[PDB]
Amino acid sequence: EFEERIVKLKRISKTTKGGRNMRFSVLVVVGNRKGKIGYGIAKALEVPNAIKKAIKAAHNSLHTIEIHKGSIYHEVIGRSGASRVLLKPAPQGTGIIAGGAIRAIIELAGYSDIYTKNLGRNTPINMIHATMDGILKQLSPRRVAILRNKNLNEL
RNA sequence: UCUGAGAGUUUGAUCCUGGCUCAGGAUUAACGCUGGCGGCAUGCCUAAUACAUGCAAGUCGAUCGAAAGUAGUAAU
Ligand SMILES: [Mg+2]
Ligand SMILES: [Mg+2]
Ligand SMILES: [Mg+2]
Repeated sequence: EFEERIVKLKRISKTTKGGRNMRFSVLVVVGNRKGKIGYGIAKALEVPNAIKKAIKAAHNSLHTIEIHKGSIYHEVIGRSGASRVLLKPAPQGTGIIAGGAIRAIIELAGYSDIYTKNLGRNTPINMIHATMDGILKQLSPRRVAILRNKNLNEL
């Protein structure tokens, strides 16, 4: 049940020897709401083929996401170009405090309660890149225990 | 035990810097349209401009002389 949702449908174009070639570009986010989510941007002369190619790319590039108590473990800032997205853990009940591309990414990934803020640009592809970078840079509290020879997150 | 949502807009199309605008609240508010009632609360932000009129700090005869009125033949 890999649900998908459309984030942006731009109308890009080039110029030829007389006239303009117009193609639709779609930014699709595919997620199973259990820990797998990817993104795919595709261009085609028509919306259906563009959506098909974007879904194919999103399913080709899937990333693994780990959740702690339905939320993100520690506060992080994802950077990608001029877009910086701040994610912050939330207690169970606040729900998704995200809006737009971040909200799409978080819901399709499976997180329940996240605090988010877009501190930079508002271009959906770069916001998605920053969000994915922030979630991917995350550290589990068992990898750090293995690294520092602590006792499975014990004090 | 706190705790933060964004979008539109420069280009044939894209990224960034960057300004403008909107989505939310609030008032000692005013205006247009309309208008049934009750519980609380507020009501010259301007001319510290000028004011008709009527009220807004008096009380004590158990401090004191006197005076007036009502009763009483008088004293009282
Ligand atoms: Mg020619
Ligand atoms: Mg234009
Ligand atoms: Mg005044």
